[PDB]
Amino acid sequence: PQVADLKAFSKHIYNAYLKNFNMTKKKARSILTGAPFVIHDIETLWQAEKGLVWGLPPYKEISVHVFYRCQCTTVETVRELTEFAKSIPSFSSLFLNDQVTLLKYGVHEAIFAMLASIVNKDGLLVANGSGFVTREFLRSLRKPFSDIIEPKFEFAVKFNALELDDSDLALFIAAIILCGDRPGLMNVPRVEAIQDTILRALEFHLQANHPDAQYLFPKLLQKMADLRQLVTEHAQMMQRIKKTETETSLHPLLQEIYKD
Ligand SMILES: CCCCCCCN(CCc1ccc(O[C@@](C)(CC)C(=O)O)cc1)C(=O)Nc1ccc(F)cc1F
Ligand SMILES: CCCCCCCO[C@@H]1O[C@H](CO)C(O)C(O)C1O
Repeated sequence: PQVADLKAFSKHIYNAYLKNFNMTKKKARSILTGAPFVIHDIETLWQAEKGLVWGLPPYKEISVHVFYRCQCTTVETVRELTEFAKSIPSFSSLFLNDQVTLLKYGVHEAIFAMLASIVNKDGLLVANGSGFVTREFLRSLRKPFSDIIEPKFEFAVKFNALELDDSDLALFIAAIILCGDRPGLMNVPRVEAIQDTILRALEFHLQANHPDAQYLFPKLLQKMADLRQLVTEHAQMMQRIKKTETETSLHPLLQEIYKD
């Protein structure tokens, strides 16, 4: 009945996910278990840069160059998240303006959620798996660039402890985007209703895919809550970069998200 009709709904979201995201956690963990060129310093960064692994703003500095790469990566993940969102029927039913409102306020949360998929205790994949940047190298970046990405690792390791597969993620992400709590959201009841359908689908999907997993569901709800905080602290550091990092330019689409 309920538990039957939702299976469908869940598989459909999983297909949108497989169809749209550049990198699946399956593909990610694989590469991270088994190779990618390791970037742990300037030498290897310049190396990776040239041809080793790899249209950015004019060079300016090491730490900033990385910041720019982060931007390029984020912009690309925002494009996927958008396509993924549109691949969910109920999401497209919404007026174009509300769709943009959900993406505007939910993508970073989604992005940091998925970041966990390509991240292990020591670093993270880059360039479609082609390379691996060390966590220690990021930490060495001149501040404030060295602070921004570190909290994400902390988040990611705990998150990865839940051992979620791509099918769980598709639903988890969907839940994040379809959140009726977003500012200026127009058809709040509609969004809320879709979110609920997603959460119920998620739970049923979890007791199936993770039989013996104790408190998985409510734990995921807390993670959503955490991502909300993670993004908030991220936005704060971002305002500090816009204030003090006068020379560092910001991608237009990213400024639109961070303006209000
Ligand atoms: C050696 C090259 C190093 C490359 C490092 C790239 C690290 N980085 C960006 C994290 C980040 C950093 C800053 C960030 O801040 C900005 C301002 C900039 C994008 C934003 O909030 O939009 C947002 C997000 C990622 O790998 N991101 C990433 C990739 C796939 C995915 F599914 C989810 C992800 F978060
Ligand atoms: C590509 C989908 C994700 C887009 C995220 C960025 C959206 O920015 C917002 O665009 C709205 C509609 O145009 C406004 O009117 C704003 O004021 C604004 O900041």
